[PDB]
Amino acid sequence: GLSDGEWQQVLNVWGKVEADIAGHGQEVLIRLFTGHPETLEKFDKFKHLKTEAEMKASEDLKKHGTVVLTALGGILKKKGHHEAELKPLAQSHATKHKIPIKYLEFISDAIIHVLHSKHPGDFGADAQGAMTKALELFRNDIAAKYKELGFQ
Ligand code: MNR
Ligand SMILES: O=N[O-]
Repeated sequence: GLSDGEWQQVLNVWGKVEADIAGHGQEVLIRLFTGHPETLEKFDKFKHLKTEAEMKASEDLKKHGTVVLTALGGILKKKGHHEAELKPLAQSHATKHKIPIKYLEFISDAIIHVLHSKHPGDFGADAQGAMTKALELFRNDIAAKYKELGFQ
């Protein structure tokens, strides 16, 4: 798992996200969609977004970004003790939304990129290591539930 020190880093980094949850959420989703257009096809409500300008202009996309990062923040603040929080998400993403685990790798990478982009020189090597571990833990625990369901 993560050490106490590592969790403290993760939640310190998370402070940056919480100052502007919508802005971070928006940029994370745009990074995902532009980098991996197939991901956009999983969202009936974002399929109409034909350009980054349109994405940037979408208030509903920002709204969804807030929902997303709020959920992730809840999970992170449990410091690995997140079974109750993670289970329903694993299940809706496998069974309803059909999100391959690869897309969760994509969005994890997007979060790391966005943190650097918004906080250049202020997301240090130790912070990136800790945040990376936390996101891998999240991914890995979801993947365990995906395996249970035989999804993908
Ligand atoms: C590639 C696409 C997908 C990725 C990656 C992804 C990654 C993540 C992610 C990782 C950090 C978190 C946290 C996350 C959290 C959520 N997510 Mn998700 N999610 N996610 C969807 C696609 C994806 N998610 C879709 C599609 C919906 C339904 C949206 C709608 O039509 O209103 C949804 C909905 C949701 C909801 C609403 C409740 C529900 O349906 O369970 C939350 C919360
Ligand atoms: O964008 N993930 O729901």
